[PDB]
Amino acid sequence: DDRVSFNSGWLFSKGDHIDAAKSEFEDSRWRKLDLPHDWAIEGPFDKAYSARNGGLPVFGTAWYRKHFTLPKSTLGKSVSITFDGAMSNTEVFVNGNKVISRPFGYIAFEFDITPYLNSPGDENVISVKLSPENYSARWYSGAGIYRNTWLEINDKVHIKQWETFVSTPTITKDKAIVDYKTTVINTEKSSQPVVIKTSIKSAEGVVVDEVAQNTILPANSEHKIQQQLKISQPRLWDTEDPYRYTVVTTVVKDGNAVDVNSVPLGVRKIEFKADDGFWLNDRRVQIQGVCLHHDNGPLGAIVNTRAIERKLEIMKEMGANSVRTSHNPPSPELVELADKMGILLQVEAFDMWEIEKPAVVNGYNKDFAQWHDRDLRDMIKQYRNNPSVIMWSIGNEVMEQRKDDGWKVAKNLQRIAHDEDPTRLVTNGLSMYPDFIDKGMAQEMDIVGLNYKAYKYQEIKQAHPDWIIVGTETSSVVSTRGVYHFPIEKYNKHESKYVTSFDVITPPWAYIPDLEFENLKNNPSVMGEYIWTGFDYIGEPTPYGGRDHGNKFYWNQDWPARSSSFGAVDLVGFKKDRFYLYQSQWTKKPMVHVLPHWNWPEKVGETIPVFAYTNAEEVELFVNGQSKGRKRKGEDKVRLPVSLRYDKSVKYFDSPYRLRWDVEYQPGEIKVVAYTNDKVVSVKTVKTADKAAQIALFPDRKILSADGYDLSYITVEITDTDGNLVPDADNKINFKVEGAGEIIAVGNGDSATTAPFQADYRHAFYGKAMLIVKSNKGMAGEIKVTASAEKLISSSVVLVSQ
Ligand SMILES: OC[C@H]1CNC[C@@H](O)[C@H]1O
Repeated sequence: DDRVSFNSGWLFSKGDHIDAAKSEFEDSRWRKLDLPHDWAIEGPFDKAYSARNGGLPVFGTAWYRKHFTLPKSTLGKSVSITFDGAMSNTEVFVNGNKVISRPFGYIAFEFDITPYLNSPGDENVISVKLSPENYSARWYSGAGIYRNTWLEINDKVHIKQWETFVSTPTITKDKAIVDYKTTVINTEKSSQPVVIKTSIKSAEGVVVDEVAQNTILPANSEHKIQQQLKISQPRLWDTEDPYRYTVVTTVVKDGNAVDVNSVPLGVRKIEFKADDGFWLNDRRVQIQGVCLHHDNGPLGAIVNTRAIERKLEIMKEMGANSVRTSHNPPSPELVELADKMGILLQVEAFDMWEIEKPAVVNGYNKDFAQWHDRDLRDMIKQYRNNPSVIMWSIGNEVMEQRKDDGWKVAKNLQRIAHDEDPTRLVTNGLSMYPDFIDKGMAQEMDIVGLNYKAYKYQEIKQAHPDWIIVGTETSSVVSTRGVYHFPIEKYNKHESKYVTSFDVITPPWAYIPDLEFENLKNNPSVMGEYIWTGFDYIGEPTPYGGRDHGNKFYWNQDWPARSSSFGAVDLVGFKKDRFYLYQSQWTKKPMVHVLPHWNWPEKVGETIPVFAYTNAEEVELFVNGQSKGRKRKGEDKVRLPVSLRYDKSVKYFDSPYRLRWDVEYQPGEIKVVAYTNDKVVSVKTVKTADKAAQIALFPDRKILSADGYDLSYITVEITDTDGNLVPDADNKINFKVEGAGEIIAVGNGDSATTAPFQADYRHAFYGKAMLIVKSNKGMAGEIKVTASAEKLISSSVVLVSQ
């Protein structure tokens, strides 16, 4: 029967608890909460925790406990529990019996609890112990049961979870052939004659094909099944049409369906051409991808369907069409949303392999030898049916790149992926030049994944023509929303602990996106890129605190810098100037964007740089009505400083992807006019804002589901009387939520603050703050949101829960 959520009614408590694995245990005073849950985001921030991991308590022992009772109708039934993810080093007990011991924190695991249950109707206790260690992550991991949990009651004859595998070996205009595999389990102590039905269902519920198999299952047995079906005139899954079928497996026993298993099916042709990029359904699709870490800003590492959906919507708005799950298996909700939103996925399994990355002594390296096979296979088993997945990845910047025998591990890992999923190619984030060429790791990979090697694309492709190449990790330029430093120079750090939004500051291994656009244009055989990153994430405050490839783990010299600056948007999804630069390269809808803002009272009469990003042909800049020149994109190049790790002769790059003026600052307004074919196609005006005066609220969604999980992201802006955003506003805004909802978190994208994420107040960060309102489960009605700040006009908005 169909599973239910197991998230409700848990107990939680930090520290060591001897005897907490036993049913009889004094947990009466333990804190009550529902899952998913991430205790590290609750803080507080402490300088004793490395800013590389966000300066939050992402390690230490903690326990979860849940009391649950099953109906008396569960007698003679199978009962299984699935944890989609637990961070990290998880041990699970059922009525004192140990059932799970899984170190990997990004993988889903399932465990049969039928042998350990008490009698139907009597209470059961499940105990979860997590023991994450310090010095184990290069970014913020969070801590706790951060992914959803599930309980399923099944017939003793049922389909094994994650063993159903479907693919399309042959696709023509007339038909698609569907290869099928499944495993049925018979946990009965006698033989069971059953019929295993396998149906392909359209979205409208039409059985477009069906086969069956009469079989006698031996007692306490497993039976593998292979079938082949046909879909006539199949509606393809595509970036422009994410249509999916459904494969339904039914265990029929004595004429009655006793178990029903469903998996998704997307019909699409994938082809990787070594000299012509990536092809989807017989046409080339340029990979315009972004890397994302798993956390959700103020929500921490917890999964939330709406938060993930919102991130994918904002990345698609930027023009992105692909996501790389850096550097770990994603939640099932992310992959499900990517299926329905037509987003191509590169699902990555590991960060490091067995050799530790510098100063990360407690990472996955300690478990790699024992767990790499099961963890890699389980990631593939869980997501091989999702049509959004177009390739697997086995690692990222692994230390084995400079080992003589490092290629053997890559070959062995790739062999495991090919065995579990023979239908997809495998890539790997290569970074140590020229080691990954000299020592043969790149030779072993299906797809050569290059990290920050754009200026080497031509040389590498000419020496190895038959290689399939992608930029697995590109740029890594950093910036802070609303921050501008003058003059535009390539410094290393700033006193403000923020980075200029003119997008020129790069770590020694990094470069500006212009250099990636240029080398992707000059080497069209490369299928595309995955930028680092699409969203800001907690931890790795580079250039502050430290650099990833150093041998020092504590990054607290620049405290309280604890969040990243690699993102094209900030921690809550506010668009940086970087967002519009990528929109100028990845979208076709006419747009124009200008930076910086026009509030510089200490610059009257002085010269100031002005940048314009557009996908149009020309842009003319106006300052208080006076034209400052009509520039032509691609012809009037912008000289920007660079510093390339493996090419020290290059000091500057003349980018044809930006436009620059240098004008005298006078308060008033600026305006950019975008021209294509000598006619106006886009206009953007930015006025000098007056004194801060009022609050403006912008909910992205006003209609929410009353499920207790749906969220509304309410943009909070500090403006003047005319509504112009005050670029430097830092007012403390107070929030009140009445009705069928409540505050769940707040943020503002500030990378160097210790302000709480769980509070009813938040400072504006360069004019903007974010209030996350959550629905309440089972109560529908109005949700009234009020924002207040002293010396400003308050604001109110009304939402509705259904
Ligand atoms: O520029 C920072 C990136 C370097 N490459 C690995 C990523 O996870 C991240 O640390």
